[PDB]
Amino acid sequence: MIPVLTSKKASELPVSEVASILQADLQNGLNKCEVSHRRAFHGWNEFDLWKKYISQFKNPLIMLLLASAVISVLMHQFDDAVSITVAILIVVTVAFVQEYRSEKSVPPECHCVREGKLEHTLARDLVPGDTVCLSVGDRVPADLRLFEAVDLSIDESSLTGETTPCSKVTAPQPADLASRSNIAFMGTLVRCGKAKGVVIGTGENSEFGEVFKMMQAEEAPKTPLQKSMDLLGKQLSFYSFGIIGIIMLVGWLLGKDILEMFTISVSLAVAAIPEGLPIVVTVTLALGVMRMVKKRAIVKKLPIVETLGCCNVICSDKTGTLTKNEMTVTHIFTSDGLHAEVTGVGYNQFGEVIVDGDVVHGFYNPAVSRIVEAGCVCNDAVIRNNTLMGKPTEGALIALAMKMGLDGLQQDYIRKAEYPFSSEQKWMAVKCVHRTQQDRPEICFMKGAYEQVIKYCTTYQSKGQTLTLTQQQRDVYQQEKARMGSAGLRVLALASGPELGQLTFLGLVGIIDPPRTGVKEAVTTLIASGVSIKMITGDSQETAVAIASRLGLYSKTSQSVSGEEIDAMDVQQLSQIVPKVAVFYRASPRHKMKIIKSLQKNGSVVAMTGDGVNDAVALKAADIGVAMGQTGTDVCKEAADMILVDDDFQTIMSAIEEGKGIYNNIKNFVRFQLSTSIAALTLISLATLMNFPNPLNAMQILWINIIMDGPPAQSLGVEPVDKDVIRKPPRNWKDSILTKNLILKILVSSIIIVCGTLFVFWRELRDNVITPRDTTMTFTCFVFFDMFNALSSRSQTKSVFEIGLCSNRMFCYAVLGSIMGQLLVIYFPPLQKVFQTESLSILDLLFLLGLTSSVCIVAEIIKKVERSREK
Ligand code: BEF
Ligand SMILES: [Mg+2]
Repeated sequence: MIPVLTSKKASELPVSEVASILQADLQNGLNKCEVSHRRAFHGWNEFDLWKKYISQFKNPLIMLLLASAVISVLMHQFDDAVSITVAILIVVTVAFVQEYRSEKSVPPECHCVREGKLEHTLARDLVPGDTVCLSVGDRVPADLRLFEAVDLSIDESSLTGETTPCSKVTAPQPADLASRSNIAFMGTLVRCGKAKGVVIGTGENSEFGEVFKMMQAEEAPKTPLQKSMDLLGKQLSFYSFGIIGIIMLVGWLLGKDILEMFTISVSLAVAAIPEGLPIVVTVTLALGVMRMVKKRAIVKKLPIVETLGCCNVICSDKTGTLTKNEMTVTHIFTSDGLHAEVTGVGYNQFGEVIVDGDVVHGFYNPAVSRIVEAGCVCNDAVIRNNTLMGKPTEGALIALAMKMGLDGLQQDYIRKAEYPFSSEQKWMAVKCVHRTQQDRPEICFMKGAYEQVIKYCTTYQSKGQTLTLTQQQRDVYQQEKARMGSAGLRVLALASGPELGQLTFLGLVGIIDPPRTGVKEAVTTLIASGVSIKMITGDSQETAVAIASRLGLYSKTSQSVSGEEIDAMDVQQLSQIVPKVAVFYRASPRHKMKIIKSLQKNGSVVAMTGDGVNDAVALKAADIGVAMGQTGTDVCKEAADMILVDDDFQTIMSAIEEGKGIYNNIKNFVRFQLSTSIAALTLISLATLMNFPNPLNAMQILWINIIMDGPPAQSLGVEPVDKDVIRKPPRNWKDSILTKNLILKILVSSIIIVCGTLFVFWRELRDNVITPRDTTMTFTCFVFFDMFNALSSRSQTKSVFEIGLCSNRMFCYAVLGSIMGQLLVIYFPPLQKVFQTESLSILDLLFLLGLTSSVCIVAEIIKKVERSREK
């Protein structure tokens, strides 16, 4: 049996040994029967509801409602039983919708050596021991041990975050993911020419497979909003059970009938549970998701919308999220001395070259145009549809030529002698003849490292004429090279001439992987907002520090910690060091997970914005998983909870503001609904205690909570948010929703509603027996109390006149609909039969409005008193 070798094991053993265990053929390939057998055993080269709905019934509130329903059906109360059943079904469905995570969001074509080469093959068809070829712009299909690689470099930015392509060698290594120069791992593009290797791993055994297993092992933390709502539900369950028990035992001591106490406990348990709260919360979160979808962000779970409003730390993958991952020629330094700055980011025509504050196009400036032409002519990389097929620096030079408008200069020259780029050579030289005139002499264009180019150059150009090189000019060029190096740029020396050793030094170009457009401004805004932004990447110290300094995360006195130090550091000292530092470099996926888990240990709500495979574990471990919509890999977008469609960081600020507004609205309607529930519970308890018959039954309580107080609460959940709410710093997730002031307001509203409703109920009670007039008076009084409480519950600080009655059109429509429904209940004969109510005179309605305005008046009085006291 032919086992799969671990990448480290394959790198350690020589080529012959690897082929011996893998039982491979270096030249001929694999027999069809052997491929079929290994595919049958190992499998293809790929990797990857009812119980969720049932689990909602485990909630204690749902259990209490089921107990109420079964007690109701034991007696002959069919209406209460069916109403409570419908309420339970609706609550369970909306809870399942809230907890449901959406998963709605060609195989790599690899030419392996199957039978005499030239086999088109597919990514899936590979089996261990297969020999697969590689070329430029070809993604690596599976982890292959490179047994033949001539001038090979591979871009592992997605896999490991290393910007520079990794040079690949065939000889076994004496001994890290990057240190294994022999192996070429799955999912990494090949920049350089050619390679061939034996497929050591297929499926779960690839590096993608190891990171996927790490991701699956991890469990995503629960959102702060979900924790707060679970705590609130536990508090409500304890309160309801305690109140029901105390009332039951007290009344039994008083001597009330057992059947009467059961038929009253049904109403008590229905009232004490706010049924509309989960529905309203789910609807609010769904509207937030829709708004984010409008704002170029796809949220995969409803509670995630509020989560970015509570985040304290935002982490970031440097390569591909903060930086475009596309090299750009930022700076040009002419040999004469002219300084030019180049805008634009990536491989595209957008942007322009600015010289001394003046935009230069075409051949306006002969020196910079000549430098651009020299860079563009001696290139192999070609850009199609803003995608690069070739070296990154050559693509950057092509993009610069595109910006200058000289992209049609590669066609004017045809190569005669080409000198390939080599690791020891460090310079590329090409001779061309101008197409229009063959009589023109041979002209050689060369580029590469400054040292070699200036060694092969003996003259330099200035003001349209050639001058002999001197020591002073070489010193100036060296100083400019040092200045560019200190700024994080990569320096290439461009030169042209008639033959090697007689070139005219043209200038220098500074190439850097630049931050994405608008990332700097968004980072500054987020830092000013109170969020501490950290950078976690697997790249080198120099590149990470340069990018961090450009974005502003890094200062002279700031500190940076490698991944190896993190591994060596103990849990405690890691917990003290991680908050201090802001840049982490050479961080493996396990190290990124360690960093985020140590941040979460201190209590911070961590959000990471990565795009690579190495960020999948970190994204799942993070409280918010943000991924780039376009550049993000399949695994990273699988581990994310929100994806930025346009790869814009302003979407992060929009999400933060939306989360803050959603939480504020949630607080408002939670206050309203708990006030209503406590008022109903207290009214029923007081009526039962003093021998009054129960004023409200299960059907009426459910009607009030859902039909009448539903639309007003789903209008309070969409109330426009004040600027001061979203301008506040991120809150502490340990804080509860029910503040002391909120509880005070809820108790005041409950007391007033109880007093008014009990007064009406007792006044209309003729001979301690409920008459339909009493039923309709109590029902309408409670509904009007609820409408006025909803009106006064729009904001905790701003008075309604300050806000405006007609500011929220949805609220006005919901209130009008509720009033029309109540009028139908008290006037429509079928509804009168259903609810055992009666028609009411206009004077009674006026009296009810006057009595029910007291809760609003007291609420605004308390608001004014609080405002005066705050000053
Ligand atoms: F892509 Be990141 F730099 F890990
Ligand atoms: Mg990345």
